[PDB]
Amino acid sequence: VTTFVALYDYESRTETDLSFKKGERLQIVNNTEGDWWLAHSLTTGQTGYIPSNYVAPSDSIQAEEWYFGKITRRESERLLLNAENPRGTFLVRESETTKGAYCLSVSDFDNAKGLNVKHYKIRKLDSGGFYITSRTQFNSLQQLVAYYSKHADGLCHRLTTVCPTSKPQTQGLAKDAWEIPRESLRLEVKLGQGCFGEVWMGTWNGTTRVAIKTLKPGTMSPEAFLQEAQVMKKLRHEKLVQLYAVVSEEPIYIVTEYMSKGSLLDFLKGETGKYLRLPQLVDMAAQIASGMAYVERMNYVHRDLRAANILVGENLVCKVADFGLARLIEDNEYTARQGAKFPIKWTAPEAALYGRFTIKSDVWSFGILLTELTTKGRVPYPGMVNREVLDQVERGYRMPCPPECPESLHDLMCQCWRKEPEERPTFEYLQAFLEDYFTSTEPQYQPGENL
Repeated sequence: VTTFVALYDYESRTETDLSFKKGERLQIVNNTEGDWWLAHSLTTGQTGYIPSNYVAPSDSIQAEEWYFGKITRRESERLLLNAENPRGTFLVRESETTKGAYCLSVSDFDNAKGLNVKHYKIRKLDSGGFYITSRTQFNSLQQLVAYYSKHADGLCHRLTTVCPTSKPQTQGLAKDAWEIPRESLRLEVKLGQGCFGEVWMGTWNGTTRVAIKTLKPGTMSPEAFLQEAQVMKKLRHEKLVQLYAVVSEEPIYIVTEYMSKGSLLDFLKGETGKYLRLPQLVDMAAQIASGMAYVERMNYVHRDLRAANILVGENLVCKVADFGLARLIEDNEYTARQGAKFPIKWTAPEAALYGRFTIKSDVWSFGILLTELTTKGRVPYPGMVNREVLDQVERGYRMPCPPECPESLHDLMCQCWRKEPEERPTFEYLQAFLEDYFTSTEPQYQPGENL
């Protein structure tokens, strides 16, 4: 039995889970896998299931709060660049580029370029210790961090603050929680109404903050939704809003990961969206494409990909919400791709005309989503009423480049809007294109050369 250590506080939610405080030592049977692990507290003698992402093996590198594992350069920068972080906020991660090396990523401020993140490659060969510059070497990553927390000694700045992070979501609300009683949910704040129900911020079991989506009775068969929710449950990706639980009797409640900043559409139209620079909007597009690239790999279909169905969290994290749900709506008009409730302006013609919804009609919708992104949420097809959209699009009309949108992104939109589904790009390509859209000016890693 290896001893694990608690990375964060965890407050009990059920009767069979084990609550514990950060740093508490827990016994887990060695090669355990899964999202919830049976644990015995070495400090309180209490026992129960724990979320496995809340622990790391004692005196492992994973147990250091500044060790962030396989996080990407882009996602480390997102966390480091938060405005509340002082200069010298830092994390350590694996190098995506040199097997066996690490990277020290540090927030910094330069009088010409402003707030920026510097990355230092940490190397370790048998002929020595861990090092950024060969003149100064250490027995451990822990020693390297402690040394540079006292002197920049060649670094842009002294290490000061471990990069802060929110307590991670657990995967599921509890072991074996899925179909839950309505009473376990407390709806607190109504975030809005959609055509077919409402979105709430709430609490499960008095402990856990969740989003709750409620569907008007008559919207969809509870049995059909349960069968589909089995599939959606299995879609797990950092850029997809996780599906936690369901109340399966009408009115159906859908319990999901809470996203603190609301829908992308409102975000873009609101006060924070006023000031977004193009690199920020492109990074948001890249995150959406990454979630849809996962959906594409899993041979799934979203069916209603637009800014209203993207949710925003801290540091402009964007995630795709409500994937696959629109297939189940039992309204005859909407199912015919007609009526006030159907988003014809985001809908590929083969989907509207023939009901052929595929990953490639999601690519089309993504193209339209990009216009919302670059116009601060303006409705697509500025002059047109919904009634005329499909006839114009079928005749080959496409939106011209929005005035605020660069020509290169409009070229991308036009690819998404090719008449033939199999001529449109993949989400794999869309993600890659958007991630490499801007050619950076700085070198990837600071020249450790000599510091």
